Amino acid sequence: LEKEPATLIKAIDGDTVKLMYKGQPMTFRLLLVDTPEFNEKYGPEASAFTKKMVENAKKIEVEFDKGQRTDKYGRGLAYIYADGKMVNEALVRQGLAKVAYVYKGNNTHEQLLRKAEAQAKKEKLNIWS
Ligand SMILES: Cc1cn([C@H]2C[C@H](OP(=O)(O)O)[C@@H](COP(=O)(O)O)O2)c(=O)[nH]c1=O
Ligand SMILES: [Ca+2]
Repeated sequence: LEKEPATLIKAIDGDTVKLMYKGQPMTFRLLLVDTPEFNEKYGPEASAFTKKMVENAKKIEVEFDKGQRTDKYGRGLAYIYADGKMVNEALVRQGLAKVAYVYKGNNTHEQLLRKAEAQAKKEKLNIWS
């Protein structure tokens, strides 16, 4: 997998963000995770967490996996990095997202994220508390 440049347009919620990618505005849905909706327990904290990570970054990158790059709603499906740190993994490590939506051929970082989830759960962080 390869990291590509993007720039932040706007934070949206815990697991979606609007980025400019190859010059075009696109909503990105983070692969392999599920954050609570804003209206649910931990939803504001997830949204806040992702917002801070992407707004504070000097460099945002997008990494597509091997499979589908857009979902049925036209959202980009990617791993998102903020100054070299993966947002997807960070949310899971903090107990602000569950590993989820693991579909064959877009699951390169699955074991990495499951390892983060285990550690979040062992710590009883946030959704695991
Ligand atoms: C993460 C992800 C979501 N989706 C679709 C499946 C779910 O469809 P349904 O909307 O039909 O439930 C939805 C969940 O996204 P949200 O968690 O953003 O709601 O997005 C994918 O098709 N591939 C993916 O990799
Ligand atoms: Ca969600």
